[PDB]
Amino acid sequence: SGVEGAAFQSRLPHDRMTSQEAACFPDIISGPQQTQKVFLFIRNRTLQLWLDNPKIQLTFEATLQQLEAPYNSDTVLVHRVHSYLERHGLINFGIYKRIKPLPTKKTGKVIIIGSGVSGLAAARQLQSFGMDVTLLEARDRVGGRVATFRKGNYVADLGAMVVTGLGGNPMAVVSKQVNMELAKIKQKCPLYEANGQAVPKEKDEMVEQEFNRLLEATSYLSHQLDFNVLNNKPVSLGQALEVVIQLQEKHVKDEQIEHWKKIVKTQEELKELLNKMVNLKEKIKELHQQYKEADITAEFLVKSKHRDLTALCKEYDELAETQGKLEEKLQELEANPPSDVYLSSRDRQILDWHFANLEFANATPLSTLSLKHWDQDDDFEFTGSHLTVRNGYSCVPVALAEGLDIKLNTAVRQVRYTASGCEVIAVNTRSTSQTFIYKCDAVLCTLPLGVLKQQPPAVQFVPPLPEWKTSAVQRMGFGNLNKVVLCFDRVFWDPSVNLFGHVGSTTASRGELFLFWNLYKAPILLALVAGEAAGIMENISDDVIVGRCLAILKGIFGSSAVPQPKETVVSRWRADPWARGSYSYVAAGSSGNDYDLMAQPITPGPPIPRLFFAGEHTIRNYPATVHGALLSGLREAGRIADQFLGA
Ligand SMILES: [C]C1=C([C])[C]=C2C(=[C]1)N([C][C]([O])[C]([O])[C]([O])[C]OP([O])(=O)OP([O])(=O)O[C][C]1O[C](N3[C]=NC4=C3N=[C]N=C4[N])[C]([O])[C]1[O])C1=NC(=O)[N]C(=O)C1=N2C(=O)[C][C]C1=C(F)[C]=C(Br)C(F)=[C]1
Repeated sequence: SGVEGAAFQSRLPHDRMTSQEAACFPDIISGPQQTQKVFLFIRNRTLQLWLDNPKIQLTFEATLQQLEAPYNSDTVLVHRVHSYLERHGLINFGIYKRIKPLPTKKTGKVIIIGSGVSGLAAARQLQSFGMDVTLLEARDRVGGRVATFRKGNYVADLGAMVVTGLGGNPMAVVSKQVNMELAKIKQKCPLYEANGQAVPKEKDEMVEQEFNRLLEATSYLSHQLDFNVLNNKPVSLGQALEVVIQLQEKHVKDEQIEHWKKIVKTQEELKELLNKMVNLKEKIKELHQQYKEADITAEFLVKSKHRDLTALCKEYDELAETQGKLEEKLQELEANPPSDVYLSSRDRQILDWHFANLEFANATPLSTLSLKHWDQDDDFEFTGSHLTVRNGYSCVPVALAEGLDIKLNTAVRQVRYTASGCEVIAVNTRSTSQTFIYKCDAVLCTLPLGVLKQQPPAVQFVPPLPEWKTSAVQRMGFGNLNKVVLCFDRVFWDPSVNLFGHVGSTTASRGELFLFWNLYKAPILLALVAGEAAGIMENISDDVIVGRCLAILKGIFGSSAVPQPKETVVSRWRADPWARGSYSYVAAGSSGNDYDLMAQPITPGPPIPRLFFAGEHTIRNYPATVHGALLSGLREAGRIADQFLGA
């Protein structure tokens, strides 16, 4: 429906109040049923007015205008709902035309660390809420792990590039605001063995089906058999995968054993039978010989001896009947063996492709993932096809940055927080002699988890962060994933296909250049380096890793079809000191709860919160994404405004 759809698009149930709404509106839940229905309608229709036209600010007055009777009559409740939705960033978020220009005297001074999507989203909110906001960004650009290469007509995303579903996705709103050109990803992804041969359809299908089968087995082990802690250690997804493969190998070998036993037994029966038919030919040879040796006792003798001779033949002809029905049963058995192996050597390599794809999706080798929790975010997937940003995802943070006080080339080195306020200390990345000191009432830290894990610390906290936060930083996974960009002057691949896969020769290197993306207007390919290969490959110079791309592609389309690229780019996110990786993942021995702990603000001991945290690693239901980064900034802006302007 329509107002129904607005709730859905806001990740809210259209027909009941959430717990957050129940806290901010206790008189509503405690009150008559009909009025709680009134609340839900005001909320849904207010979301719908906004989502219908997310390019201009939706004011209280304008909401009151467009409410039909009797709703437009309950002026106070409308204001309460509008204010709540605005405060929590469910309306008037992203970038939109302000109706009321910004309050001229600010209230409260917030420093935001980092100018990625989480920091920008929070920043625009705090500025709308009337606060003095400055961002400190260490790079010479905004966007952080949204990073787009642009030169000539070439566009290519080195960080995030995929928009997941649009249903429920806040990026659907930002896309409308920023005029993002999205494009649904076509599902077809042909695979080429390491020699360049296409994987036949039967094998692509067969192997993929066994991949889905194996993964659900690990989920059955985890969530039905509690196979989660083994010998004091938490089970990794990769470890579970080796277990369920080992059992399929055992089953294959068992039916092979039973089959050899059927054969031997039937062979022994034939062996025994043929010997026994032999002794009956000897018994007939010995009676046949007495038949030519042949009076009324000799007259009756022939009848008796013919009766005798032809009865042993009826024994023998009958046995050659059983002789047939055996060597038939035998002949069929040598014809229909069960499988000799669970996975042929090529089958295994193809299967390792699908594992690599999963190491791509999680930015880490499977042996590092929590078996129990690595997909704990799946209940929150958006609906609709996934899309790529044909014009470069940077358009989002660049649009978000408009009008913000953003200080680039300004690297934070120490964050001091006390009951009386905060001081952020930064150096200029261009003249590290130059030092700045930023007094403020609160600090929002969107530093990536990779930077927080850095030992010795890139950024120092005074006082040090509490143990409960630092141990969560240490538990959580921070993965890695890299891209090679190949720009050509001509398209030599299939333009109808967005994706094709390269199947590697070994398990350990299964993620090296395993997936190619065809996303853009100019002749560009992205190749992913995933899993174990991600971090190791950063140690290869661009020229050589590109040479290896060109070799794979020349294997697939021929050596004459692949010209030398005109421009190349290679990401190295792990060695990037402003990132130290690509995104978080749920490590074995962590859980979604560490994402809540990460979001927890800090209060210096007796008191009011001072140090706040946003970023993809702080949002339990949408981690490792752009939209989760965005939602996390919006959340912290609400939390900070509640504290410094009133709830
Ligand atoms: C890297 C990457 C790649 C390569 C790819 C991708 C990605 C990544 N992803 C993820 C995203 O991107 C993320 O999450 C976001 O971006 C977030 O963000 P934040 O949180 O905001 O962070 P950043 O950006 O980084 O920011 C921060 C800042 O800070 C700064 N600094 C540092 N240090 C310092 C500073 N400042 C001052 N001082 C100092 N000291 C920096 O520089 C920055 O700026 C993604 N996502 C999405 O959504 N999509 C996509 O596509 C992506 N990608 C891939 O490809 C895949 C992934 C994924 C997907 F797709 C899906 C899903 Br469900 C998942 F999970 C994932």
